[PDB]
Amino acid sequence: PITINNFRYSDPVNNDTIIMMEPPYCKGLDIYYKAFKITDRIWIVPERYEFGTKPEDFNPPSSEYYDPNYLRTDSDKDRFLQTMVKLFNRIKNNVAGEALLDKIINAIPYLGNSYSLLDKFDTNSNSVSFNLLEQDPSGATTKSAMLTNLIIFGPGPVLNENEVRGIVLRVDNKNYFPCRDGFGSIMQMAFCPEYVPTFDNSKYFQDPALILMHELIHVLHGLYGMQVSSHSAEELFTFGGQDANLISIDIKNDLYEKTLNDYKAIANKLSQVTSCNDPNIDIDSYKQIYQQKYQFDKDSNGQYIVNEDKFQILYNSIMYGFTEVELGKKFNIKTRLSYFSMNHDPVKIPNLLDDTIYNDTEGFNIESKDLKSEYKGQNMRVNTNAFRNVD
Repeated sequence: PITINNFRYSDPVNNDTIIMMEPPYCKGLDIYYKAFKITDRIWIVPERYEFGTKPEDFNPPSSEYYDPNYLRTDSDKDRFLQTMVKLFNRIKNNVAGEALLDKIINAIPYLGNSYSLLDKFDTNSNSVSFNLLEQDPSGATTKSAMLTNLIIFGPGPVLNENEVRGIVLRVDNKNYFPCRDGFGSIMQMAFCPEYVPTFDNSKYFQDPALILMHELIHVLHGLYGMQVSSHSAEELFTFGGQDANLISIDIKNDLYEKTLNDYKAIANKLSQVTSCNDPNIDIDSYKQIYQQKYQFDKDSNGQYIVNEDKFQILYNSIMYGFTEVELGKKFNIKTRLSYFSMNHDPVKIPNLLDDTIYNDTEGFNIESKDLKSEYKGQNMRVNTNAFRNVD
């Protein structure tokens, strides 16, 4: 069973669920931020997403809403953390959302990539590992390495604009994404639970759990090494609905053939693996995990091969099994019709933390307040205390 853990931002590091983490884009730069393991293979780092930014990138210049002082204090950070804990509980408490989390957790990044040694599992790129400080039983503070799937940061410059990105590796003077190429990588999220969009199609604000789950679906594409590159299509598959129907059959077919091919390449790679650089990794245990993850068969030789039909089911469940439209349905959260709607001013949700405004089994749509029906708890003309406008 999946547990979402509990912690207070000020609790002490413990080498387990609270650590000082060197984020992957800080590899070897020895900058550490306090991080929290919400659940296996998922960390929350309550900080602003700052990789590749100037500190002046963080003010309004001269839809997009800024505030450079959001998430800078212990109090800010603790509020953000408790909020994320609630949003993960809200996701997990519906069986649809917990299947999402289970798939994300299980979809571990392959221990290597297109430019990794073919016969070795490689736990040593920043695309699969972060460093931490660990506190020895002897009193010494040492530095180690950990495998993970997802790290969730607070937002970058623009508060109400969440992004998901796989780790970029620099290889032969090129940008390379193991999350586009079958292997997957650590995925990183810049996420802001307080600032959600609005829409009509009679005006509604979005439930932040469903913006979270939309982002987790991008994270799932990426763990499966299926992030859709330059098309965007990634955003249409993720939204689902009739929008998915706009990616032509011609493009669905290149994407499908392309992924089929990477998986074949990975099937071949998995067959050669005879050792790992990291003593702590059980070679045969990881081979089974990856057989299971990629849904490979074994041939008579002992080789791994792609069984076409099992690939088609897997692909189908990755691209079509989880969308915003369907998750909204299953959770009773109201959704836009189509990705393409003028983005009305977002709004602030100042208190997700209070069960009278938002709980973890029903969201804003609390039935004891008779706000379940017709999604009244998301209606801007009905549930007037839940939001605030922004300046």
